[PDB]
Formats: sequence, structure tokens, C-alpha cells
Amino acid sequence: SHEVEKSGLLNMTKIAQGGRKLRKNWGPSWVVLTGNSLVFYREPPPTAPSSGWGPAGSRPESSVDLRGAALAHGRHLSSRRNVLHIRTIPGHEFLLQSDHETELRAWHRALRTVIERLV
Repeated sequence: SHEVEKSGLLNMTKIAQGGRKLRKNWGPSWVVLTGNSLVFYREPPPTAPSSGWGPAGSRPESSVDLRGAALAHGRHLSSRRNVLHIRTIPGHEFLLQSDHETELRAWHRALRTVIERLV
């Protein structure tokens, strides 16, 4: 469902788009996890960021379908300490990273839970 599972600021880079490799370009992203998607915003909501979406007129930069997505530690792809690699069925791949180990850990567990429930 579209109910929000988790939201938070993470550093993110695209690694591939439709199977085409991209050079890393790390930047901060306001991230929203639902029961079926990961949604990226350029900046966090102007207020009440724990709502995930913030105001309904706030437009995301991009979104991916998590059905059949795969998660792995991102150590082969980045030297950054706490990094996760997500690959999605249309061939979009990205890394998510945080300086805070506990935050990235929670995201890894949450993403896996959402993904498993979609099987």
C-alpha cells in the first residue's frame, strides 16, 4: 500500500539507469519508503517531516518500484562506511549511505521487510 513505512534524509547516488552504468554523483535526498516504492525528493518537507510526504503538492524527483528488488551491502561499489546497494527490476541501481550507522541499519532492515512482503 501507499502508507509510509519510513522516511529520512540519506545521501544517495545513482549507479545505473535502465541497465546503463552512471558515474557516482552523491548528494542528500529526502527518502520515503512505502509498501511498494522508494520515493526521492530533492529537499525534506518544509515542516512535519515525520509525515514522510509533507504537503501533497510537494513533487518528488523520482521513484522506484520495489517489487523483485534486491538489497546488498555496498562495500564493492563505495569506500563510504555505511552503504547499501539497491537494484530494481527495470535496471535502476543506487547506493544509500549515512554517517550514522544506526540510521542506515534501520533503513536496511525496513527495505528488506518491504521487499520480502512484495514476493
